Amino acid sequence: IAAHKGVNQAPVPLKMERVGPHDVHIEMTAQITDIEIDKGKIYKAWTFNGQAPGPLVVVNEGDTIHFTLKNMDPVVPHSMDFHAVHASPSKDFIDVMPNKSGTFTYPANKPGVFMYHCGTKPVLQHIANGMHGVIIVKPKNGYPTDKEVDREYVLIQNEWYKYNDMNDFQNGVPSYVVFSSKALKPGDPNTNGDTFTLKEKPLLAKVGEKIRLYINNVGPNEVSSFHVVGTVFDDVYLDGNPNNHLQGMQTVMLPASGGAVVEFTVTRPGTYPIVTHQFNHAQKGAVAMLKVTET
Amino acid sequence: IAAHKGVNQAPVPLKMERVGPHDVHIEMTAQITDIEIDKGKIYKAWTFNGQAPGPLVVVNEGDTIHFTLKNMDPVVPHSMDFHAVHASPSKDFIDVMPNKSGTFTYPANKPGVFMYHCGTKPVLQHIANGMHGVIIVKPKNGYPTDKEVDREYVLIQNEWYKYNDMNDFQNGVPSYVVFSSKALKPGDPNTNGDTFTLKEKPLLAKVGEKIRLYINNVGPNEVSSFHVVGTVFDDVYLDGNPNNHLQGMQTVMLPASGGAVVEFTVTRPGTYPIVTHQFNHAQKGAVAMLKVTET
Amino acid sequence: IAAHKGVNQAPVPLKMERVGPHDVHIEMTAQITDIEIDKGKIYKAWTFNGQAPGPLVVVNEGDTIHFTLKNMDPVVPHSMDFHAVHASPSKDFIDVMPNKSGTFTYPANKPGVFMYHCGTKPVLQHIANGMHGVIIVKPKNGYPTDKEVDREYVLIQNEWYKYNDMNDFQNGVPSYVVFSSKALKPGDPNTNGDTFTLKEKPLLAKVGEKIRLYINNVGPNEVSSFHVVGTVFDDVYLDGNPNNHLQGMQTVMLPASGGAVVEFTVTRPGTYPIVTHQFNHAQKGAVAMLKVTET
Ligand SMILES: [Cu+2]
Ligand SMILES: [Cu+2]
Ligand SMILES: [Cu+2]
Ligand SMILES: [Cu+2]
Ligand SMILES: [Cu+2]
Ligand SMILES: [Cu+2]
Ligand SMILES: [Cu+2]
Ligand SMILES: [Cu+2]
Ligand SMILES: [Cu+2]
Ligand SMILES: [Cu+2]
Ligand SMILES: [Cu+2]
Ligand SMILES: [Cu+2]
Ligand SMILES: [Cu+2]
Ligand SMILES: [Cu+2]
Ligand SMILES: [Cu+2]
Ligand SMILES: [Cu+2]
Ligand SMILES: [Cu+2]
Ligand SMILES: [Cu+2]
Ligand SMILES: [Cu+2]
Ligand SMILES: [Cu+2]
Ligand SMILES: [Cu+2]
Ligand SMILES: [Cu+2]
Ligand SMILES: [Cu+2]
Ligand SMILES: [Cu+2]
Ligand SMILES: [Cu+2]
Ligand SMILES: [Cu+2]
Ligand SMILES: [Cu+2]
Repeated sequence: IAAHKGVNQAPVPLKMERVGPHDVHIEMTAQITDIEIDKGKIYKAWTFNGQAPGPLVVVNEGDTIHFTLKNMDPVVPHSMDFHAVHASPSKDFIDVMPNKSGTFTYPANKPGVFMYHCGTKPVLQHIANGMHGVIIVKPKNGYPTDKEVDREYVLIQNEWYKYNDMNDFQNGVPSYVVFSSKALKPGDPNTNGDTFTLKEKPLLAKVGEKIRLYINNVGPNEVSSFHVVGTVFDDVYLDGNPNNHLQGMQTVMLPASGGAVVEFTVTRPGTYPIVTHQFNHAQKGAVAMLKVTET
Repeated sequence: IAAHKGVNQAPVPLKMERVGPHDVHIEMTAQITDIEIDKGKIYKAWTFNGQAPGPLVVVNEGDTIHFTLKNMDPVVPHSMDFHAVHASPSKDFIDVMPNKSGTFTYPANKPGVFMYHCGTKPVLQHIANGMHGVIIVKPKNGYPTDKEVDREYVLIQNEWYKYNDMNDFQNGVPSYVVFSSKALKPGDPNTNGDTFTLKEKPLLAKVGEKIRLYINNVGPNEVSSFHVVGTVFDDVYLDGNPNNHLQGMQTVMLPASGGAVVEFTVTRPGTYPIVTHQFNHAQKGAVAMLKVTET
Repeated sequence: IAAHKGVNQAPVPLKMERVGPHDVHIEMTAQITDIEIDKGKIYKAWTFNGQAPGPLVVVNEGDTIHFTLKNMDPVVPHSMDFHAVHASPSKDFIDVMPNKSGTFTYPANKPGVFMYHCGTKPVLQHIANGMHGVIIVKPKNGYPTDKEVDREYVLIQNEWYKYNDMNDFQNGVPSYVVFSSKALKPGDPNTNGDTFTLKEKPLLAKVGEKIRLYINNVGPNEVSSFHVVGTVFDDVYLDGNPNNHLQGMQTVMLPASGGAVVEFTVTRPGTYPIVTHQFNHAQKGAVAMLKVTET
């Protein structure tokens, strides 16, 4: 895109604030940002806030979101679709023009680990170019296993294709499949979907801990066979809804846009790979590491 | 196929009648019918009754089906496999020759949303060319959420490939992925698997309604990540069996041949896309619309 | 691989023995063995024990496994990852050099139907070349439906690609997708993943029986839509964990590495195909048969 040549918009922090017991303001950008998706490979991503996947959003069950999108893209319209919410797509997930802002309000009444993404046609193009993310809605009554959890992280799986190539997006295999982590607490890593960062800078944990991962596979196109090497999931909640409770899974199948909360124990010191078990995708980037130490 | 050149057999209505408290007659055709699968694109489909997917069948749990296939195809044998039933495949899902009929009887003792299809080798060829459909078996005791449902429709996802091309069927990506709707009550739409009809003529509903969809992904080859934009599934029953109850799903993964009953609330007026969230497939046709109005 | 030219190591039996109430020794080989994967097609597989998938392992919930791998491969290192166990991957699933042995100990505390495989980088290469299998962990308290089961077998789904071709492994469609069966009791068949053996020599059962299948789809890359023609699954336990209980499924979606215990009744004499319902994969080999007789 001629108006994107040379564009590299610095990442802008997510802006959130609570404005009532059940009401939260969120402000995001749509912006054009170079991201190194594999060593030596820059993708001029279409993004929320200069991250791909975008920044993590966390709300409480029952919160109404008053969402603003500020479109920094000089030429392409963008929009926002939160899978968490009940909304009229043709009124509430509509386009914001270049250099404009739009505000939309809708309720998050369901707990879970939801995808968000740009909803502008062609949606495949906007997703594939980077405009995806996760919103977590915390359940009012928690999860039954909350008390057993020692540590938690968020992981997101995505694919990358040939740059802005719709033929490839629709017909081709992914060039890369990747994990990213988005921070829940200070100190947590916050990374973009790339083939290497979570190998070089593993997630951390201690021996004996029960680890919770909030996970979502945002696609655009593939399903995920999510697995932690050297463990078994003690408990899984599909889509992060507490009622959708499975036990003792080795591998959790996630549809495109599918989420889960998974929990597992790391019993020994060492480094534990985290994969999609579709190993063509793992080979093409989708392996993260978890480094478990006596500390 | 030389004997299919110029063949375009007019659609024939499904014939059903109840013949006892637990016994139902069904008569279908196998026939060769031109269907416009995308604008300007005619596929000379292999079909049940001149529809692809075929006509909807609905029975009650515990019904024995006395099924007749009348094969109108001038040269290819065809057969019928109902996933609802318990049957001997090598006696009961056998071939009917051109210009002949066959009658087979078997019981539907399980509730749910089942695929049916032609079972003639190579099965991939017969499925891919159009010979798939849905049979709904209504549970004797209903679903626990029946009383909350305001309106219902049936949707079916399928793919289309390069015409009668086995190499493509086995090795290629789909050319189109599509939704169709099949009528449960008078007035409901009844459409074929195409890229456009359910965009141009959305399904209808009113503001505030809880909508039930009976869905099946008949393939032949892909899995589906079924999602309604602007809502969350309140309740999902996998395969339509009442016991397989999930809550609060954003997206339901369906295997090839997989079914579900899903229920969701539309809270605001507007048009709500219905997709598979594998967006390469959505781009290639698999988006239907639901138009929600104050009436 | 130059050092694999002309290598065809005769299959070696799995060695197992119990050494305490909760402790079991297992000894396997890594070895290079020609397997006929389709008629006329030899694949010089990388294997455990000269089988691909490898030999079946069955332990009890709560058993600690003291596992030895004897690497017979003249030039490539190999390793073992059991999805059943809790282990440190970087200490316990490490490489064994050519012509060496390694011993690793870890506990199987979760019931189910778990994949095992070689864990040597690149893992895709080692899996794709044949180094996969199943370990069954029997639940201490059984399954609630145990008393209804008349007969049982183990099936495994895998793919085969172009020989040792990483480009194909990562980017190409499978050349074959296959089922194998691994023996639970004397007399049961024990076969390799090929396109034909379970067609020519169907699994056997009697009319009226309830059949349990322990199934795993080891991939490397595809998901499976597992279905038995002419029946419906009465009961399904995802990953073989008794708590993950579904009823009345027509088709069970399995992720890559995903397992299940499925149970179904065969009501009439005849031959019942067993498929993945992704029919491109079925066409490419993944159909087994079950022959049901009055005896
Ligand atoms: Cu309040
Ligand atoms: Cu506000
Ligand atoms: Cu956009
Ligand atoms: Cu979406
Ligand atoms: Cu792919
Ligand atoms: Cu702890
Ligand atoms: Cu593992
Ligand atoms: Cu574990
Ligand atoms: Cu539970
Ligand atoms: Cu009666
Ligand atoms: Cu009759
Ligand atoms: Cu046919
Ligand atoms: Cu079928
Ligand atoms: Cu495909
Ligand atoms: Cu209502
Ligand atoms: Cu949505
Ligand atoms: Cu909803
Ligand atoms: Cu329930
Ligand atoms: Cu004991
Ligand atoms: Cu020992
Ligand atoms: Cu190996
Ligand atoms: Cu594994
Ligand atoms: Cu494939
Ligand atoms: Cu019996
Ligand atoms: Cu069937
Ligand atoms: Cu059955
Ligand atoms: Cu149950």
